Amino acid sequence: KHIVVCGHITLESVSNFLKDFLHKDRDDVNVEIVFLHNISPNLELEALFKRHFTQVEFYQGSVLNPHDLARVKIESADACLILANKYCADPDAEDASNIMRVISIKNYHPKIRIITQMLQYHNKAHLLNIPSWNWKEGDDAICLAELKLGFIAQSCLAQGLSTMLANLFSMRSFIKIEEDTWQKYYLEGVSNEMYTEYLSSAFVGLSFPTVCELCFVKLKLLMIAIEYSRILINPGNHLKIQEGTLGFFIASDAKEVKRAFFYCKDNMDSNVKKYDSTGMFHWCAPKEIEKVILTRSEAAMTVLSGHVVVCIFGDVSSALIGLRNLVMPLRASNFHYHELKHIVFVGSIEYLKREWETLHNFPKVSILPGTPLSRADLRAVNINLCDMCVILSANDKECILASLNIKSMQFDSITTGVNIPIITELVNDTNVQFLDQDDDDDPDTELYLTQPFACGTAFAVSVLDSLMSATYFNDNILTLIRTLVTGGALEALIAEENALRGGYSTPQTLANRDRCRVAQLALLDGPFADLGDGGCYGDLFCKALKTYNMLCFGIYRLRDAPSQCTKRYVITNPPYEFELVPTDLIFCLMQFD
Ligand SMILES: [Ca+2]
Repeated sequence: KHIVVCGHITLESVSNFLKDFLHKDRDDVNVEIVFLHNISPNLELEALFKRHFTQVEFYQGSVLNPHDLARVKIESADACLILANKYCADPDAEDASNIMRVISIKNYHPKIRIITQMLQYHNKAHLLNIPSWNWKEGDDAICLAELKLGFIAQSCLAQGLSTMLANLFSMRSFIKIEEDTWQKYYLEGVSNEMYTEYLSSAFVGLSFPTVCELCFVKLKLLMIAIEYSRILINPGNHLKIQEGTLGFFIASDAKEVKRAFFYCKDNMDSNVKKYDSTGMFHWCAPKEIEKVILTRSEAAMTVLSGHVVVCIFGDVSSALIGLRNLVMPLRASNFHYHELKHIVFVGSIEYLKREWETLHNFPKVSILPGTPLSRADLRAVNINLCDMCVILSANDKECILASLNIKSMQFDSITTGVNIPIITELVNDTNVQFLDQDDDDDPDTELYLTQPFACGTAFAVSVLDSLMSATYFNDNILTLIRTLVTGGALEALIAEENALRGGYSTPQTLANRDRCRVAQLALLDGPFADLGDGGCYGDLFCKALKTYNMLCFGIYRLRDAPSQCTKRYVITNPPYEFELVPTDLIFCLMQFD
């Protein structure tokens, strides 16, 4: 029993893959992980892998030559996994080559299961032309851009979200930290993973919320979503559990998840296109780029707050990031218009000009041609008043620099820029060291343990690698992440035209507005103030979905809870009796209105 892992095979990705797969593979005694890449062995730096692991085989060939597919025994492989060169300078060419891989592989034996990565969402669509590619029967494409920027978009609604998600499918061994440090409660959250299990018969006919409560109280399971088909994240009262309903769970061990299966005892306003045809996203007629370009002085004249500043490094030759993947989720029809966060891009207009083709259908987007390094540009766009600052590079030193330059900026009674929401996307793990000064840097302490990561202040693509194995073991985890992260899913129409098309709001489209959204919640003013002082997370949770159909799934705590530092870290799915603090913020899914 074996899987073939081909594509971009690097000591760096091999050892990373093997780490992922063997933490999650319950019975790793059977499986052979068979690697296949054209580059010559590296028999020295490679037989140490044949050493540390007994279930590994390397081969010389390439997936395109049918004889190699034979001498690797693809016909009998459980699945074949294609790894992409995440950092390749011509993504479209890299994506094409893996599609070619798929084709060759399916031509040989059209029933093998293929998991692959794609760089760009527009390339993902082409796999649908391959007659033997079947999403339904478990072929998967992990799209790097849609998920990278989806993670980041959600984090603008709830900081830290990106890293909370990442730890639910990165598979690691608890460190057993005993001191009463922030690291301690953080590592507790990390131990949680995401599982999927059918619901006991005893539940059928009950409402999602009642059942959710039972899982929480009786079973100590966090149930976040439901499927019969399309996934429903945290639906409301009107939604009953029928038979053969699949449940989505966060919990620290697979054993506890099983319990859930074994339970006993006005005229004109109608004429404005405000949405895409499915009523799933806010839409607007294609504004021409000029209507949206700002000058430093214009931007200065307007005050902005609660907005998203997206700093971008790149020029005409840069490969397109595919920014629609960032702005689309932030334009989901389940936000109220007034509520949408304005997005301001700061970067080369020559670059941005290119992205604009796919962005011209989203409201409240504007571009200030400038540089994330210019303090004046950053002052004009009111960086200190913003809701989140996203720092991205196109195909790290620039980003880090931008990041550092904001923190060391002064405002107004004078305020320092150390406390503004930043998320920087990194290409190299090792240099997260530079993101903040008050942390404890070590060059081989894994990314997920560094302060910046725990705090949702850094994101790397490397994190989406462990998603490879996660989706091998459980197809559904991927489709959940995707559903949550991108807003909703419609995958058919974007596949055709590569553009959201606008429509007139019919009541059935307006129904699609009724979905949950990610949000962060304060315990200062809310109807939960009382619970602030030494209350139970469980008591909160309970009142939350009881009174509001609002599911909570974590805390965002100040690491220092005497200090001025407002850095916060993620605590995923705490137990019932976890003690609240009034300065806490809570990760929740809220119902539409
Ligand atoms: Ca540091």
